[PDB]
Amino acid sequence: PSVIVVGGQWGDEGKGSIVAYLSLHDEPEIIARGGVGTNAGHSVVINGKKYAVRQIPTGFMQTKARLLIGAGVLVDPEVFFHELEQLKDFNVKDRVGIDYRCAIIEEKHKQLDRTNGYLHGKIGTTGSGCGPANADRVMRKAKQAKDVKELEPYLTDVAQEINDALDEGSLVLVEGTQGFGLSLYYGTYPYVTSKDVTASSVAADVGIGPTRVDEVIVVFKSFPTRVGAGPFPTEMPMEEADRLGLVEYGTVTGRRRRVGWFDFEMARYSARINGATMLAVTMLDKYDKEAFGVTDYDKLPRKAKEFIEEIEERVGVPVGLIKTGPELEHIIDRRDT
Amino acid sequence: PSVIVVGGQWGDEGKGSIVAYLSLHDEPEIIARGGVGTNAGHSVVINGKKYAVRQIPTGFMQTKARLLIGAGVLVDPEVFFHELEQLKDFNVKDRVGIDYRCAIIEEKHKQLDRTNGYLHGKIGTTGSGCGPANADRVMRKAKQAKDVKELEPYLTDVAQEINDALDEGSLVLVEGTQGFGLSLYYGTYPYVTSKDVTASSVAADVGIGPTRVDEVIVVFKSFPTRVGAGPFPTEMPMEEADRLGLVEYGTVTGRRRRVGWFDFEMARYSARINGATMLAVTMLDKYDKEAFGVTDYDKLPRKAKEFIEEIEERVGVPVGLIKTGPELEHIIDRRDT
Ligand SMILES: Nc1nc2c(ncn2[C@@H]2O[C@H](COP(=O)(O)OP(=O)(O)OP(=O)(O)O)[C@@H](O)[C@H]2O)c(=O)[nH]1
Ligand SMILES: Nc1nc2c(ncn2[C@@H]2O[C@H](COP(=O)(O)OP(=O)(O)OP(=O)(O)O)[C@@H](O)[C@H]2O)c(=O)[nH]1
Ligand SMILES: O=c1[nH]cnc2c1ncn2[C@@H]1O[C@H](COP(=O)(O)O)[C@@H](O)[C@H]1O
Ligand SMILES: O=c1[nH]cnc2c1ncn2[C@@H]1O[C@H](COP(=O)(O)O)[C@@H](O)[C@H]1O
Ligand SMILES: O=CN(O)CC(=O)O
Ligand SMILES: O=CN(O)CC(=O)O
Ligand SMILES: [Mg+2]
Ligand SMILES: [Mg+2]
Repeated sequence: PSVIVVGGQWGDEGKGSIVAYLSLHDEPEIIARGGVGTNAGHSVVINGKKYAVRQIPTGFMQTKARLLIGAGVLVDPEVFFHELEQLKDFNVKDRVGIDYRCAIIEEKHKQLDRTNGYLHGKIGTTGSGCGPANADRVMRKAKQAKDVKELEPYLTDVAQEINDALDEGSLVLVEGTQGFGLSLYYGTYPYVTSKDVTASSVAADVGIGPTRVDEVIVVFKSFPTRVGAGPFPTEMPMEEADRLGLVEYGTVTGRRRRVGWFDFEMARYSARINGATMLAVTMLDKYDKEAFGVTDYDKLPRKAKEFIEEIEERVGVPVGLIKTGPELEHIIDRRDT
Repeated sequence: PSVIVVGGQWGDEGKGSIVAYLSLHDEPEIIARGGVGTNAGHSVVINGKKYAVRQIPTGFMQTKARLLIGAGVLVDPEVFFHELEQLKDFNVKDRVGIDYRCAIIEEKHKQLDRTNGYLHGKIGTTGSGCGPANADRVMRKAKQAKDVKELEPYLTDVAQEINDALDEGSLVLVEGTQGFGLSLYYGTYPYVTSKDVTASSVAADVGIGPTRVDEVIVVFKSFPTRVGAGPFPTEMPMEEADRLGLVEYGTVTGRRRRVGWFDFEMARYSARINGATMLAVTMLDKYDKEAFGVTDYDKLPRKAKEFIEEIEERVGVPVGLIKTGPELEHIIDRRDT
């Protein structure tokens, strides 16, 4: 089958941790990244050890899953190589593949992203250079992965590989970056990322026609977060975030998250435009601590269950995945309901 | 259901003429149009009168239908108002709706697109300003349709309208621009347009999840064409294009189209990444003159049928629409197979 994982809020909803579980649990042949580039920080906890990737998909754990990066994604050579080293224990380097049509993040781009009054001060961007690079790509002057000789051993056709796999019945897992709220089209412009992030865009990033997409999982966290500036309707004061212990720092910039309550009307909208078939809710332990570690649905505390059900009815999409903690095992899998 | 129409070559495959037929024939409630923007020239012949639109979707013909422009599309106010005027007898002004999140083409964009040595001289672009506009949008500096007061009476939520329609069971027809060969990701970079053009991107442009897309029509012409520079594998000398009477001029720029022989390998690739369910072939009358006007498959000349069948086997997708001339009636509809 086909599964696409996207964010339903402003990113950082726990997409990495979910692609993580699905990789190990469902054993996909191919696990691919779509999204923008390296502006994303996806974290996963593996038996007490927290990892964080930006370029390589969050599934390296699967020593038997081909790891791919779609043509629509930006590639930062420095970051890609650092993560080859950072994940050597998983033999990532032998299982990885960069589409030869990917655009390249150069140091001129990182610079611009890090210095300019508008992207750095006002928006304010990540500094990954993803913004200015796509601008160069739109202007068709940026270079492609084909033109970087240090990347030649890893060059491939991700679009072909993925489609070739789908023909033989193999399972393909696709990872998107950010969340619906950061969509260049449907997000809170101009406080967004440099590209649409919805499931349709992610499919185009890896090279999959919309008809070939079987499942679309949209990830939500119990308390939505925003890094950087921009409107946040259900935003809470920072004093409350502490009290409820909702303090988190960026995985790339290291800046505080801005925390808020679950926006249901936004959730319904985000889920529907994505064409969500299944919802996934994370950090339920942060909504109610008594739900920590729980792996069966009906052993959830009651205050936790009325949250999942309130979501399921005000969004109109079943929740088939509930994460109850940082660890892999901290997950409820209601794929049979 | 849902049908998305996209190009399989380098644009100008007759997408307009096909969205045309489908609008009148199948009577869709909505007829959104994706693509990049106004850089597209879509022509249709209505009972001897040839029309050409850039902003308003082909399908204005259908007076019962709602005409929409997805948020992912660029909007040129001048062109939009000119085409409201160019098409009054169809009363487009009342049935049209622009997504309030569309980015705006300003004259600063147009000038740079027409003058700059790289975009104008090497590529060379259309001059619609779609390139620089998207660059300004990626940089999140562009204006949105909400911010243009002259556009307020036509502002709407295309994503909502389309999805609301798909819930009532209504038919939604979606029009894309260009062709696969001009895709920013998978086309002939840098000789491409400023955005991915495949069906998944087109779906994201209007606000439709990949799971909500029922049918994907990829349009091919008997002899592929290229406007502007860039690689063209099966390109013929211009002497042969006149010899075969294959001379066509740009709908927008009036530039003469480079002509070539049917590229079968590029068609299978283009069709497959698009996730094509159905093929549509136009200008069969240009491949064999004896096929002109034929509206039934049974009566096509032999040389005509071995072309359609050679396509069907070397591309691996059934051809359910065969256009045999400029007029609406000049069509073979094998959608029942
Ligand atoms: N307490 C708790 N933490 C979780 C749970 N699920 C995931 N996390 C952690 O929450 C953190 C936030 O997620 P991110 O690191 O931003 O990963 P992401 O959602 O892929 O981020 P983006 O790529 O920017 O979209 C991660 O470090 C996870 O380890 C959970 O159920 N409970
Ligand atoms: N002779 C003949 N002409 C056709 C046929 N189908 C379409 N045409 C004409 O061919 C021309 C070329 O198409 P375009 O005007 O570029 O429309 P398009 O394919 O939507 O162009 P793009 O928007 O750039 O993708 C149109 O003016 C049509 O009127 C056909 O079957 N036979
Ligand atoms: O993965 C991420 N998680 C949360 N926000 C992000 C992430 N990546 C980019 N953003 C936001 O997107 C905007 C611009 O980022 P950029 O253009 O990708 O560099 C800023 O508001 C960032 O905070
Ligand atoms: O609709 C069209 N038909 C054929 N080629 C197009 C069309 N629109 C843009 N192009 C091509 O796309 C390139 C750049 O156009 P732009 O989208 O205006 O920047 C040039 O090669 C153009 O000829
Ligand atoms: O995931 C990325 N962030 O949360 C922003 C940052 O790294 O600062
Ligand atoms: O369809 C548009 N073109 O063929 C380019 C032009 O109009 O010049
Ligand atoms: Mg993150
Ligand atoms: Mg055209």
